[PDB]
Amino acid sequence: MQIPASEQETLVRPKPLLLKLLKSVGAQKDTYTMKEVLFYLGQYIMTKRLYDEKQQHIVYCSNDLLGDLFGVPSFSVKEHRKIYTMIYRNLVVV
Repeated sequence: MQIPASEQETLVRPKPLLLKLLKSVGAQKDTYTMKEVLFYLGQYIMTKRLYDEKQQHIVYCSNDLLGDLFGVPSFSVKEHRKIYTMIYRNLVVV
C-alpha cells in the first residue's frame, strides 16, 4: 500500500479510546488530520517503548491500551494496510 500525500490532510474525529490515547501525547481537539493521528500514535509508541526494532520490527501492545484499540497483542510496523485499517476502525471521517 502506498498512501498518497493528500491523505495526510484527511480530517477525522477519533472515537473515545483513540481520543484517550491521543490526549496522552497531544492537545485534545475536535478534529485531527491523519498526519496528526499517525504522528501522535507513533509518539505514543516510542515514548512508552512499545517498538522493539530488533525483534523483527514489531510493536508489542498486549500490556497496553494500544492493544485494546487495535485488538491485537502485537503487529509488524511493515504491515501498513493492516495498521491503517486498525486506526481507521477507531475514527470517523469528517
